[PDB]
Amino acid sequence: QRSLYIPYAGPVLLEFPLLNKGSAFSMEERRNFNLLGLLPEVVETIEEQAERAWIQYQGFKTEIDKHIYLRNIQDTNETLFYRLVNNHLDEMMPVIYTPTVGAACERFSEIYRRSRGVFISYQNRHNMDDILQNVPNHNIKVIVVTDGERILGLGDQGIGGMGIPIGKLSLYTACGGISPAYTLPVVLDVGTNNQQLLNDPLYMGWRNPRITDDEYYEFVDEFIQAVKQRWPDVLLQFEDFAQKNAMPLLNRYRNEICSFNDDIQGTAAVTVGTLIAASRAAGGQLSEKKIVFRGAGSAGCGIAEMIISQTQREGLSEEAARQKVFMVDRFGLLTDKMPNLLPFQTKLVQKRENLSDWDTDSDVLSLLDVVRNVKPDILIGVSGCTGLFTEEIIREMHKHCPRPIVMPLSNPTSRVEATPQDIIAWTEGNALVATGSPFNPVVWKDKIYPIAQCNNAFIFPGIGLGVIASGASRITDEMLMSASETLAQYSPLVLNGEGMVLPELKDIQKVSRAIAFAVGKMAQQQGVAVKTSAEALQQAIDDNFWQAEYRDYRRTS
Repeated sequence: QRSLYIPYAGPVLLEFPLLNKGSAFSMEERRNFNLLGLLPEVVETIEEQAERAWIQYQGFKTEIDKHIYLRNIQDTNETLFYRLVNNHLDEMMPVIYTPTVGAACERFSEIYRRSRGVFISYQNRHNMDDILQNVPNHNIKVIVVTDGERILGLGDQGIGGMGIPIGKLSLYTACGGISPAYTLPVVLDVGTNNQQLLNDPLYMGWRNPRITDDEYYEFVDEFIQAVKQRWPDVLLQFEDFAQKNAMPLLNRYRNEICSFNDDIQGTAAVTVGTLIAASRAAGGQLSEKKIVFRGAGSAGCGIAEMIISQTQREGLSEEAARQKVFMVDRFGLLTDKMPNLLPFQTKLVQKRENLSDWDTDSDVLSLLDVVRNVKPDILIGVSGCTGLFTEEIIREMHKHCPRPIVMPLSNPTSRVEATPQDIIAWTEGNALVATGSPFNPVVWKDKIYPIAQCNNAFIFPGIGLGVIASGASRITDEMLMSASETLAQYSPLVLNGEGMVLPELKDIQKVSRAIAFAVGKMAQQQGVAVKTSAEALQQAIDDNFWQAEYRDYRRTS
Protein backbone atom coordinates (compact mmCIF):
# COMPACT_ATOMS: atom_id res chain seq x y z
CA GLN A 1 0.00 0.00 0.00
CA ARG A 2 1.28 3.45 -0.93
CA SER A 3 1.99 6.41 1.33
CA LEU A 4 -0.71 8.81 2.34
CA TYR A 5 -0.04 12.48 1.70
CA ILE A 6 -1.26 14.71 4.54
CA PRO A 7 -1.07 18.45 5.22
CA TYR A 8 -1.31 18.34 9.07
CA ALA A 9 1.64 18.46 11.46
CA GLY A 10 2.67 19.12 15.04
CA PRO A 11 -0.04 19.07 17.74
CA VAL A 12 -2.76 19.46 15.05
CA LEU A 13 -1.75 16.04 13.74
CA LEU A 14 -1.66 14.49 17.18
CA GLU A 15 -5.21 15.81 17.72
CA PHE A 16 -6.69 14.65 14.31
CA PRO A 17 -8.26 11.34 15.32
CA LEU A 18 -8.50 9.78 11.81
CA LEU A 19 -4.76 10.35 11.25
CA ASN A 20 -3.20 10.32 14.71
CA LYS A 21 -0.93 7.34 15.42
CA GLY A 22 0.16 8.36 18.91
CA SER A 23 3.14 6.36 20.10
CA ALA A 24 3.30 4.48 16.77
CA PHE A 25 4.58 7.43 14.79
CA SER A 26 8.05 6.33 13.61
CA MET A 27 11.22 8.23 14.33
CA GLU A 28 11.28 9.52 10.75
CA GLU A 29 7.63 10.63 10.87
CA ARG A 30 8.30 12.45 14.16
CA ARG A 31 11.08 14.39 12.39
CA ASN A 32 9.13 15.17 9.24
CA PHE A 33 5.89 16.15 10.95
CA ASN A 34 7.44 18.24 13.82
CA LEU A 35 6.50 15.79 16.57
CA LEU A 36 9.87 15.25 18.16
CA GLY A 37 9.53 15.94 21.88
CA LEU A 38 5.73 16.05 21.89
CA LEU A 39 5.49 12.32 22.70
CA PRO A 40 7.34 9.89 24.84
CA GLU A 41 10.38 8.44 23.09
CA VAL A 42 9.01 4.88 22.81
CA VAL A 43 7.88 3.74 19.32
CA GLU A 44 5.16 1.12 19.76
CA THR A 45 3.12 -1.07 17.45
CA ILE A 46 -0.63 -0.80 17.09
CA GLU A 47 -0.95 -4.15 18.74
CA GLU A 48 0.96 -2.93 21.81
CA GLN A 49 -1.32 0.20 21.82
CA ALA A 50 -4.42 -2.02 21.62
CA GLU A 51 -3.24 -4.14 24.46
CA ARG A 52 -2.80 -1.06 26.79
CA ALA A 53 -6.21 0.09 25.62
CA TRP A 54 -7.78 -3.24 26.54
CA ILE A 55 -6.29 -3.05 30.02
CA GLN A 56 -7.83 0.46 30.35
CA TYR A 57 -11.18 -0.81 29.04
CA GLN A 58 -11.29 -3.56 31.62
CA GLY A 59 -11.06 -1.09 34.56
CA PHE A 60 -14.50 0.40 33.73
CA LYS A 61 -17.36 -1.18 35.64
CA THR A 62 -20.58 -0.31 33.82
CA GLU A 63 -21.63 -0.55 30.21
CA ILE A 64 -22.16 3.21 29.85
CA ASP A 65 -18.64 3.90 31.17
CA LYS A 66 -17.20 1.36 28.73
CA HIS A 67 -19.18 3.13 25.99
CA ILE A 68 -17.72 6.52 26.95
CA TYR A 69 -14.26 5.15 27.07
CA LEU A 70 -14.64 3.65 23.52
CA ARG A 71 -15.97 6.94 22.16
CA ASN A 72 -13.03 8.70 23.83
CA ILE A 73 -10.56 6.39 22.02
CA GLN A 74 -12.47 6.74 18.76
CA ASP A 75 -12.00 10.54 19.22
CA THR A 76 -8.27 10.17 19.81
CA ASN A 77 -6.91 7.47 17.35
CA GLU A 78 -9.47 5.94 14.93
CA THR A 79 -7.19 3.11 13.72
CA LEU A 80 -6.41 2.11 17.29
CA PHE A 81 -10.07 2.17 18.22
CA TYR A 82 -10.78 -0.29 15.32
CA ARG A 83 -7.88 -2.48 16.24
CA LEU A 84 -9.08 -2.78 19.79
CA VAL A 85 -12.64 -3.48 18.63
CA ASN A 86 -11.47 -6.22 16.21
CA ASN A 87 -9.65 -7.94 19.10
CA HIS A 88 -12.76 -8.09 21.29
CA LEU A 89 -15.66 -8.00 18.93
CA ASP A 90 -18.05 -10.07 21.02
CA GLU A 91 -17.52 -8.04 24.15
CA MET A 92 -17.66 -4.58 22.52
CA MET A 93 -20.28 -4.77 19.83
CA PRO A 94 -23.08 -4.49 22.41
CA VAL A 95 -21.24 -1.54 24.03
CA ILE A 96 -20.70 0.31 20.72
CA TYR A 97 -24.21 -0.41 19.53
CA THR A 98 -27.46 -1.93 20.82
CA PRO A 99 -28.39 -2.05 23.75
CA THR A 100 -25.85 0.38 25.33
CA VAL A 101 -26.01 2.96 22.56
CA GLY A 102 -29.70 3.42 23.49
CA ALA A 103 -28.74 4.61 26.95
CA ALA A 104 -26.12 6.90 25.44
CA CYS A 105 -28.87 8.46 23.22
CA GLU A 106 -31.24 9.01 26.18
CA ARG A 107 -28.47 10.87 28.02
CA PHE A 108 -26.77 12.58 25.05
CA SER A 109 -27.18 16.11 26.48
CA GLU A 110 -25.89 15.12 29.95
CA ILE A 111 -22.85 13.01 28.82
CA TYR A 112 -21.84 15.18 25.90
CA ARG A 113 -18.09 15.71 25.70
CA ARG A 114 -17.43 16.68 22.10
CA SER A 115 -19.00 16.70 18.69
CA ARG A 116 -18.67 13.89 16.12
CA GLY A 117 -20.84 13.89 13.05
CA VAL A 118 -22.91 16.38 11.12
CA PHE A 119 -26.03 18.03 12.66
CA ILE A 120 -28.57 19.63 10.34
CA SER A 121 -31.32 21.47 12.15
CA TYR A 122 -34.51 23.06 10.87
CA GLN A 123 -32.90 26.51 11.26
CA ASN A 124 -30.13 25.45 8.95
CA ARG A 125 -32.46 24.25 6.24
CA HIS A 126 -31.32 26.93 3.71
CA ASN A 127 -27.61 26.27 4.26
CA MET A 128 -27.25 22.51 3.87
CA ASP A 129 -24.71 22.98 1.14
CA ASP A 130 -22.53 25.06 3.47
CA ILE A 131 -22.80 22.45 6.15
CA LEU A 132 -21.80 19.60 3.80
CA GLN A 133 -18.92 21.72 2.53
CA ASN A 134 -17.69 21.82 6.17
CA VAL A 135 -16.96 18.06 6.13
CA PRO A 136 -13.20 17.83 5.49
CA ASN A 137 -13.17 14.25 4.05
CA HIS A 138 -12.04 14.07 0.46
CA ASN A 139 -14.66 11.36 -0.19
CA ILE A 140 -17.70 10.04 1.59
CA LYS A 141 -19.15 6.65 0.61
CA VAL A 142 -21.54 5.69 3.42
CA ILE A 143 -23.91 8.00 5.33
CA VAL A 144 -26.12 6.86 8.15
CA VAL A 145 -28.88 9.35 8.92
CA THR A 146 -31.55 9.52 11.63
CA ASP A 147 -34.03 12.12 12.93
CA GLY A 148 -34.01 10.32 16.25
CA GLU A 149 -37.79 9.77 16.37
CA ARG A 150 -37.77 6.00 17.09
CA ILE A 151 -34.78 4.64 18.90
CA LEU A 152 -34.85 0.92 19.76
CA GLY A 153 -37.67 0.82 22.32
CA LEU A 154 -36.95 4.29 23.72
CA GLY A 155 -39.03 6.46 21.39
CA ASP A 156 -38.22 10.05 20.42
CA GLN A 157 -34.75 11.13 21.66
CA GLY A 158 -34.32 14.21 19.59
CA ILE A 159 -30.80 15.17 18.67
CA GLY A 160 -29.57 12.41 21.02
CA GLY A 161 -30.28 10.12 18.03
CA MET A 162 -26.77 11.00 16.87
CA GLY A 163 -25.30 8.15 18.76
CA ILE A 164 -27.15 5.68 16.48
CA PRO A 165 -25.44 6.61 13.21
CA ILE A 166 -22.10 6.85 14.94
CA GLY A 167 -22.46 3.35 16.40
CA LYS A 168 -23.88 1.98 13.13
CA LEU A 169 -20.98 3.31 11.08
CA SER A 170 -18.52 1.73 13.50
CA LEU A 171 -20.20 -1.61 12.60
CA TYR A 172 -19.88 -0.89 8.85
CA THR A 173 -16.15 -0.40 9.48
CA ALA A 174 -15.58 -3.21 11.93
CA CYS A 175 -17.86 -5.79 10.23
CA GLY A 176 -17.80 -4.77 6.51
CA GLY A 177 -14.34 -3.19 6.21
CA ILE A 178 -15.59 0.24 5.15
CA SER A 179 -12.73 2.70 5.90
CA PRO A 180 -13.56 5.24 8.64
CA ALA A 181 -12.22 7.82 6.24
CA TYR A 182 -15.33 7.29 4.10
CA THR A 183 -18.21 7.24 6.61
CA LEU A 184 -20.35 10.18 7.87
CA PRO A 185 -22.94 10.12 10.66
CA VAL A 186 -25.76 12.62 10.28
CA VAL A 187 -28.60 13.66 12.55
CA LEU A 188 -31.55 15.68 11.23
CA ASP A 189 -32.86 17.91 14.04
CA VAL A 190 -36.45 18.87 13.20
CA GLY A 191 -37.53 19.03 16.83
CA THR A 192 -38.66 16.55 19.40
CA ASN A 193 -42.03 15.59 20.88
CA ASN A 194 -40.35 14.15 23.98
CA GLN A 195 -41.61 16.68 26.56
CA GLN A 196 -39.05 15.56 29.10
CA LEU A 197 -36.28 16.63 26.65
CA LEU A 198 -38.01 19.83 25.72
CA ASN A 199 -38.04 20.54 29.48
CA ASP A 200 -34.45 19.43 30.20
CA PRO A 201 -32.36 22.55 30.91
CA LEU A 202 -29.30 20.61 29.67
CA TYR A 203 -30.87 19.68 26.29
CA MET A 204 -28.58 20.47 23.41
CA GLY A 205 -31.01 20.22 20.53
CA TRP A 206 -33.63 22.47 18.95
CA ARG A 207 -35.99 23.18 21.80
CA ASN A 208 -39.19 22.81 19.73
CA PRO A 209 -41.87 20.20 18.91
CA ARG A 210 -41.41 18.24 15.64
CA ILE A 211 -42.23 20.25 12.53
CA THR A 212 -45.34 19.48 10.41
CA ASP A 213 -45.55 16.83 7.66
CA ASP A 214 -45.29 19.29 4.78
CA GLU A 215 -42.38 21.09 6.49
CA TYR A 216 -40.76 17.72 7.17
CA TYR A 217 -40.85 16.31 3.60
CA GLU A 218 -39.56 19.56 2.12
CA PHE A 219 -36.72 19.60 4.63
CA VAL A 220 -35.71 15.99 3.98
CA ASP A 221 -35.78 16.67 0.23
CA GLU A 222 -33.37 19.57 0.62
CA PHE A 223 -31.17 17.19 2.55
CA ILE A 224 -31.29 14.48 -0.09
CA GLN A 225 -30.56 17.00 -2.86
CA ALA A 226 -27.66 18.46 -0.92
CA VAL A 227 -26.14 14.98 -0.30
CA LYS A 228 -26.58 14.09 -4.00
CA GLN A 229 -24.80 17.25 -5.24
CA ARG A 230 -21.76 16.66 -3.02
CA TRP A 231 -21.55 12.83 -3.09
CA PRO A 232 -23.59 11.44 -6.01
CA ASP A 233 -22.49 7.82 -5.47
CA VAL A 234 -22.94 7.77 -1.77
CA LEU A 235 -24.72 4.97 -0.03
CA LEU A 236 -27.34 6.55 2.28
CA GLN A 237 -28.85 4.44 5.03
CA PHE A 238 -31.93 5.64 6.89
CA GLU A 239 -32.14 4.57 10.56
CA ASP A 240 -34.71 4.94 13.43
CA PHE A 241 -37.29 7.10 11.68
CA ALA A 242 -40.91 6.92 12.84
CA GLN A 243 -43.08 4.22 11.20
CA LYS A 244 -45.20 6.89 9.49
CA ASN A 245 -42.04 8.18 7.81
CA ALA A 246 -39.76 5.22 7.29
CA MET A 247 -41.62 3.51 4.46
CA PRO A 248 -42.61 6.64 2.53
CA LEU A 249 -39.06 7.97 2.55
CA LEU A 250 -37.65 4.65 1.41
CA ASN A 251 -40.18 4.54 -1.49
CA ARG A 252 -39.57 8.12 -2.44
CA TYR A 253 -35.77 7.94 -2.54
CA ARG A 254 -34.64 4.39 -3.16
CA ASN A 255 -34.42 5.14 -6.91
CA GLU A 256 -33.11 8.69 -6.55
CA ILE A 257 -29.94 7.91 -4.52
CA CYS A 258 -28.33 4.61 -3.59
CA SER A 259 -30.16 3.93 -0.32
CA PHE A 260 -31.92 1.56 2.00
CA ASN A 261 -33.50 1.49 5.47
CA ASP A 262 -31.94 -1.05 7.74
CA ASP A 263 -34.88 -1.29 10.16
CA ILE A 264 -37.32 -2.30 7.37
CA GLN A 265 -35.06 -4.03 4.77
CA GLY A 266 -32.16 -5.28 6.89
CA THR A 267 -34.42 -6.79 9.51
CA ALA A 268 -36.44 -8.66 6.86
CA ALA A 269 -33.29 -9.94 5.18
CA VAL A 270 -31.58 -11.32 8.29
CA THR A 271 -34.79 -12.97 9.40
CA VAL A 272 -35.34 -14.61 5.99
CA GLY A 273 -31.75 -15.77 6.04
CA THR A 274 -32.33 -17.36 9.42
CA LEU A 275 -35.56 -19.01 8.23
CA ILE A 276 -33.80 -20.49 5.20
CA ALA A 277 -31.08 -22.07 7.33
CA ALA A 278 -33.43 -23.22 10.12
CA SER A 279 -35.78 -24.95 7.65
CA ARG A 280 -32.84 -26.78 6.07
CA ALA A 281 -31.67 -27.91 9.54
CA ALA A 282 -35.19 -29.16 10.46
CA GLY A 283 -35.14 -31.14 7.15
CA GLY A 284 -36.45 -29.87 3.80
CA GLN A 285 -36.82 -26.16 3.01
CA LEU A 286 -38.74 -23.00 3.71
CA SER A 287 -41.13 -23.55 0.74
CA GLU A 288 -42.38 -26.77 2.41
CA LYS A 289 -43.16 -25.13 5.81
CA LYS A 290 -46.40 -23.52 7.02
CA ILE A 291 -46.00 -20.29 8.92
CA VAL A 292 -47.95 -18.22 11.39
CA PHE A 293 -47.11 -14.65 12.42
CA ARG A 294 -48.15 -13.10 15.66
CA GLY A 295 -47.92 -9.44 14.76
CA ALA A 296 -49.51 -8.12 11.58
CA GLY A 297 -48.23 -4.51 11.61
CA SER A 298 -46.07 -2.92 8.91
CA ALA A 299 -43.01 -4.80 10.16
CA GLY A 300 -44.69 -8.24 10.25
CA CYS A 301 -46.12 -7.85 6.73
CA GLY A 302 -42.75 -6.67 5.36
CA ILE A 303 -41.02 -9.77 6.70
CA ALA A 304 -43.88 -11.97 5.40
CA GLU A 305 -43.56 -10.47 1.93
CA MET A 306 -39.88 -11.38 1.79
CA ILE A 307 -40.52 -14.94 2.90
CA ILE A 308 -43.12 -15.20 0.12
CA SER A 309 -40.59 -13.89 -2.46
CA GLN A 310 -38.13 -16.45 -1.23
CA THR A 311 -40.49 -19.42 -1.33
CA GLN A 312 -41.33 -18.46 -4.92
CA ARG A 313 -37.59 -18.67 -5.61
CA GLU A 314 -37.75 -22.19 -4.18
CA GLY A 315 -40.49 -23.43 -6.51
CA LEU A 316 -43.91 -22.20 -5.37
CA SER A 317 -46.45 -20.11 -7.16
CA GLU A 318 -47.29 -16.78 -5.57
CA GLU A 319 -50.79 -18.07 -4.69
CA ALA A 320 -49.30 -21.13 -3.01
CA ALA A 321 -46.67 -19.14 -1.17
CA ARG A 322 -49.21 -16.61 0.27
CA GLN A 323 -51.52 -19.47 1.26
CA LYS A 324 -48.80 -20.89 3.55
CA VAL A 325 -48.58 -17.75 5.71
CA PHE A 326 -51.17 -16.61 8.30
CA MET A 327 -51.07 -13.17 9.94
CA VAL A 328 -52.58 -12.47 13.41
CA ASP A 329 -53.11 -8.99 14.98
CA ARG A 330 -54.95 -8.17 18.27
CA PHE A 331 -58.18 -9.68 16.88
CA GLY A 332 -57.78 -13.32 15.90
CA LEU A 333 -56.89 -13.47 12.18
CA LEU A 334 -56.70 -11.37 9.03
CA THR A 335 -59.23 -12.68 6.52
CA ASP A 336 -61.78 -11.88 3.93
CA LYS A 337 -64.65 -9.72 5.17
CA MET A 338 -62.44 -8.03 7.79
CA PRO A 339 -63.19 -4.31 7.61
CA ASN A 340 -60.80 -1.32 7.37
CA LEU A 341 -57.52 -2.94 6.38
CA LEU A 342 -54.69 -0.79 5.01
CA PRO A 343 -53.24 -1.80 1.65
CA PHE A 344 -50.27 -3.91 2.86
CA GLN A 345 -52.36 -6.15 5.12
CA THR A 346 -54.96 -6.75 2.37
CA LYS A 347 -52.22 -8.56 0.35
CA LEU A 348 -51.95 -11.13 3.17
CA VAL A 349 -55.58 -11.65 4.19
CA GLN A 350 -56.85 -15.20 4.19
CA LYS A 351 -59.93 -16.06 2.09
CA ARG A 352 -62.75 -17.65 4.06
CA GLU A 353 -63.42 -20.29 1.34
CA ASN A 354 -60.08 -21.93 2.21
CA LEU A 355 -61.32 -21.74 5.81
CA SER A 356 -64.47 -23.83 5.22
CA ASP A 357 -62.22 -26.67 6.39
CA TRP A 358 -61.78 -25.10 9.85
CA ASP A 359 -63.35 -26.66 12.99
CA THR A 360 -64.28 -23.37 14.65
CA ASP A 361 -66.18 -20.44 13.22
CA SER A 362 -66.52 -16.77 14.21
CA ASP A 363 -65.92 -13.29 12.93
CA VAL A 364 -62.82 -13.51 15.22
CA LEU A 365 -60.67 -16.70 15.12
CA SER A 366 -58.13 -16.85 17.97
CA LEU A 367 -54.37 -17.43 17.69
CA LEU A 368 -54.77 -20.72 19.52
CA ASP A 369 -57.50 -21.43 16.90
CA VAL A 370 -55.16 -20.38 14.04
CA VAL A 371 -52.30 -22.53 15.46
CA ARG A 372 -54.88 -25.30 15.86
CA ASN A 373 -56.14 -25.18 12.25
CA VAL A 374 -52.82 -24.52 10.46
CA LYS A 375 -50.49 -26.88 12.43
CA PRO A 376 -47.42 -24.76 11.59
CA ASP A 377 -43.73 -25.65 11.26
CA ILE A 378 -42.75 -22.06 12.10
CA LEU A 379 -44.16 -19.63 14.58
CA ILE A 380 -42.79 -16.08 14.60
CA GLY A 381 -43.51 -13.34 17.12
CA VAL A 382 -43.24 -9.65 16.22
CA SER A 383 -46.18 -8.12 18.21
CA GLY A 384 -44.23 -7.32 21.38
CA CYS A 385 -46.82 -8.68 23.83
CA THR A 386 -45.25 -10.88 26.54
CA GLY A 387 -46.28 -14.49 27.23
CA LEU A 388 -48.56 -14.79 24.12
CA PHE A 389 -46.73 -17.99 23.26
CA THR A 390 -48.51 -19.72 26.15
CA GLU A 391 -47.70 -23.31 27.14
CA GLU A 392 -50.92 -24.48 25.44
CA ILE A 393 -50.10 -22.52 22.23
CA ILE A 394 -46.60 -24.07 22.16
CA ARG A 395 -47.62 -27.64 22.93
CA GLU A 396 -50.47 -27.51 20.38
CA MET A 397 -47.80 -26.52 17.85
CA HIS A 398 -45.36 -29.30 19.02
CA LYS A 399 -48.43 -31.60 19.07
CA HIS A 400 -48.18 -31.90 15.26
CA CYS A 401 -44.74 -30.48 14.34
CA PRO A 402 -41.71 -32.64 15.35
CA ARG A 403 -38.87 -30.10 15.08
CA PRO A 404 -40.54 -26.71 15.72
CA ILE A 405 -39.00 -23.42 14.58
CA VAL A 406 -40.00 -20.66 16.94
CA MET A 407 -38.71 -17.14 16.81
CA PRO A 408 -39.74 -14.53 19.32
CA LEU A 409 -38.29 -11.61 17.40
CA SER A 410 -39.87 -8.91 19.59
CA ASN A 411 -37.39 -6.43 21.11
CA PRO A 412 -36.27 -5.89 23.85
CA THR A 413 -36.12 -9.12 25.93
CA SER A 414 -38.95 -7.94 28.17
CA ARG A 415 -41.47 -7.96 25.27
CA VAL A 416 -40.80 -11.54 23.96
CA GLU A 417 -43.87 -13.72 23.35
CA ALA A 418 -41.84 -16.52 24.98
CA THR A 419 -38.37 -16.87 26.48
CA PRO A 420 -35.88 -19.37 25.01
CA GLN A 421 -35.69 -21.27 28.30
CA ASP A 422 -39.50 -21.76 28.24
CA ILE A 423 -40.01 -22.99 24.69
CA ILE A 424 -36.99 -25.32 24.75
CA ALA A 425 -38.60 -26.84 27.88
CA TRP A 426 -42.07 -27.03 26.32
CA THR A 427 -40.55 -28.91 23.28
CA GLU A 428 -38.11 -31.16 25.17
CA GLY A 429 -35.02 -29.75 23.40
CA ASN A 430 -36.39 -30.30 19.88
CA ALA A 431 -37.06 -26.66 18.97
CA LEU A 432 -34.92 -24.37 16.81
CA VAL A 433 -34.81 -20.90 18.36
CA ALA A 434 -33.59 -17.57 17.12
CA THR A 435 -34.34 -14.24 18.77
CA GLY A 436 -34.40 -10.53 17.98
CA SER A 437 -32.62 -9.70 21.25
CA PRO A 438 -29.58 -11.50 22.70
CA PHE A 439 -30.06 -14.39 25.20
CA ASN A 440 -27.43 -16.50 26.93
CA PRO A 441 -27.07 -20.18 26.00
CA VAL A 442 -29.91 -22.10 27.63
CA VAL A 443 -29.22 -24.84 30.20
CA TRP A 444 -31.47 -27.90 30.16
CA LYS A 445 -30.81 -31.43 31.49
CA ASP A 446 -27.01 -30.79 31.74
CA LYS A 447 -27.27 -29.89 28.05
CA ILE A 448 -26.49 -26.44 26.61
CA TYR A 449 -28.44 -24.87 23.75
CA PRO A 450 -26.99 -21.67 22.26
CA ILE A 451 -29.70 -19.20 21.10
CA ALA A 452 -28.95 -17.41 17.82
CA GLN A 453 -29.87 -13.77 17.44
CA CYS A 454 -31.16 -12.33 14.19
CA ASN A 455 -28.62 -9.51 14.30
CA ASN A 456 -28.76 -6.95 11.41
CA ALA A 457 -24.99 -6.69 11.51
CA PHE A 458 -24.98 -9.92 9.50
CA ILE A 459 -26.54 -8.04 6.52
CA PHE A 460 -25.88 -4.24 6.25
CA PRO A 461 -22.12 -4.26 6.32
CA GLY A 462 -21.97 -6.74 3.39
CA ILE A 463 -24.56 -4.69 1.61
CA GLY A 464 -22.36 -1.63 1.97
CA LEU A 465 -19.15 -3.40 0.98
CA GLY A 466 -20.98 -4.89 -2.08
CA VAL A 467 -22.36 -1.56 -3.13
CA ILE A 468 -18.99 0.11 -2.92
CA ALA A 469 -16.94 -2.69 -4.51
CA SER A 470 -19.39 -2.99 -7.48
CA GLY A 471 -20.28 0.74 -7.72
CA ALA A 472 -24.00 -0.12 -7.55
CA SER A 473 -26.32 2.87 -8.07
CA ARG A 474 -29.24 1.43 -6.13
CA ILE A 475 -30.14 -1.34 -3.75
CA THR A 476 -32.77 -3.65 -5.27
CA ASP A 477 -34.99 -6.15 -3.55
CA GLU A 478 -33.05 -8.79 -5.37
CA MET A 479 -29.71 -7.58 -3.97
CA LEU A 480 -31.29 -7.87 -0.44
CA MET A 481 -32.49 -11.39 -1.18
CA SER A 482 -29.05 -12.41 -2.35
CA ALA A 483 -27.71 -11.25 1.04
CA SER A 484 -30.29 -13.43 2.86
CA GLU A 485 -29.48 -16.44 0.70
CA THR A 486 -25.78 -15.99 1.11
CA LEU A 487 -26.08 -15.62 4.87
CA ALA A 488 -27.90 -18.98 5.07
CA GLN A 489 -24.98 -20.70 3.32
CA TYR A 490 -22.86 -19.87 6.40
CA SER A 491 -25.15 -21.53 8.95
CA PRO A 492 -23.01 -23.64 11.40
CA LEU A 493 -26.01 -25.81 12.27
CA VAL A 494 -26.38 -26.68 8.58
CA LEU A 495 -22.67 -26.67 7.70
CA ASN A 496 -21.41 -28.91 10.53
CA GLY A 497 -24.75 -30.44 11.46
CA GLU A 498 -24.50 -28.83 14.97
CA GLY A 499 -24.52 -25.30 16.51
CA MET A 500 -26.49 -22.07 16.08
CA VAL A 501 -28.53 -21.34 12.95
CA LEU A 502 -26.51 -18.12 12.35
CA PRO A 503 -22.70 -17.85 12.23
CA GLU A 504 -20.50 -16.57 15.06
CA LEU A 505 -19.22 -12.99 15.20
CA LYS A 506 -15.69 -14.27 14.80
CA ASP A 507 -16.75 -14.91 11.17
CA ILE A 508 -18.62 -11.66 10.50
CA GLN A 509 -15.91 -10.23 8.22
CA LYS A 510 -15.88 -13.50 6.21
CA VAL A 511 -19.66 -13.49 5.91
CA SER A 512 -19.69 -9.78 4.95
CA ARG A 513 -17.17 -10.40 2.19
CA ALA A 514 -19.21 -13.28 0.76
CA ILE A 515 -22.39 -11.20 0.98
CA ALA A 516 -20.71 -8.38 -0.78
CA PHE A 517 -19.80 -10.76 -3.67
CA ALA A 518 -23.39 -11.92 -4.10
CA VAL A 519 -24.82 -8.41 -3.82
CA GLY A 520 -22.32 -7.05 -6.27
CA LYS A 521 -23.00 -9.89 -8.78
CA MET A 522 -26.72 -9.34 -8.52
CA ALA A 523 -26.26 -5.61 -9.11
CA GLN A 524 -24.26 -6.32 -12.23
CA GLN A 525 -26.77 -8.85 -13.43
CA GLN A 526 -29.64 -6.32 -12.94
CA GLY A 527 -27.81 -3.53 -14.67
CA VAL A 528 -27.25 -1.23 -11.65
CA ALA A 529 -23.52 -1.86 -11.65
CA VAL A 530 -21.04 -2.15 -14.54
CA LYS A 531 -20.35 -5.77 -15.57
CA THR A 532 -16.92 -7.18 -14.83
CA SER A 533 -15.48 -10.65 -14.40
CA ALA A 534 -16.07 -12.47 -11.12
CA GLU A 535 -12.34 -12.29 -10.44
CA ALA A 536 -12.29 -8.54 -10.89
CA LEU A 537 -15.23 -8.07 -8.48
CA GLN A 538 -13.47 -10.23 -5.91
CA GLN A 539 -10.35 -8.18 -6.24
CA ALA A 540 -12.37 -4.91 -5.80
CA ILE A 541 -13.92 -6.36 -2.64
CA ASP A 542 -10.40 -7.08 -1.33
CA ASP A 543 -9.07 -3.66 -2.31
CA ASN A 544 -11.99 -1.95 -0.55
CA PHE A 545 -11.77 -3.99 2.67
CA TRP A 546 -10.15 -1.70 5.29
CA GLN A 547 -8.32 -3.29 8.12
CA ALA A 548 -7.01 -1.59 11.32
CA GLU A 549 -3.42 -0.98 10.37
CA TYR A 550 -1.54 2.27 10.03
CA ARG A 551 -0.57 3.82 6.71
CA ASP A 552 2.81 5.46 6.04
CA TYR A 553 2.59 9.24 5.79
CA ARG A 554 4.28 11.82 3.70
CA ARG A 555 3.96 15.53 4.16
CA THR A 556 2.61 17.98 1.57
CA SER A 557 1.99 21.78 1.59
